[PDB]
Amino acid sequence: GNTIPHYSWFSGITQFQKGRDFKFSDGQGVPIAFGVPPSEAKGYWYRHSRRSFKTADGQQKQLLPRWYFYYLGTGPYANASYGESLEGVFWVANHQADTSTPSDVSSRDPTTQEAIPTRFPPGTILPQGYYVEGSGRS
Repeated sequence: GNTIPHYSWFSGITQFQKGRDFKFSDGQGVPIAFGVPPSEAKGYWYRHSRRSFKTADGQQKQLLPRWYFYYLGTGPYANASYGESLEGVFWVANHQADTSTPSDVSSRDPTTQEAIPTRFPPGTILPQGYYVEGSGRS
């Protein structure tokens, strides 16, 4: 039982190859939103381990981390200080973003809204070993 413990507004990027970095430029790696404009497209890091398991047939899963995305003002570090870039971490938001303040985006009921494939605006790059999917799964 290694299901995501939370209901993210949308899915994450899917890793294919282990042991790679998370690299992008200013205002890149910002995930296209429902509800909130590029103007308030702004968030920070998050990552989950989705551990593998082995079944009756002796076959074990081989799987990789996923990258998870929360808006500024809401998240398990909702009130992170703007600039909190850690080891293995890269703080993000769009060039139009204020990022002096919690954003205008939160509060989604998964009763109505299931996970959505994550998409990033043209200009954003996919760090080596990753490419985004999010086929209705976070």
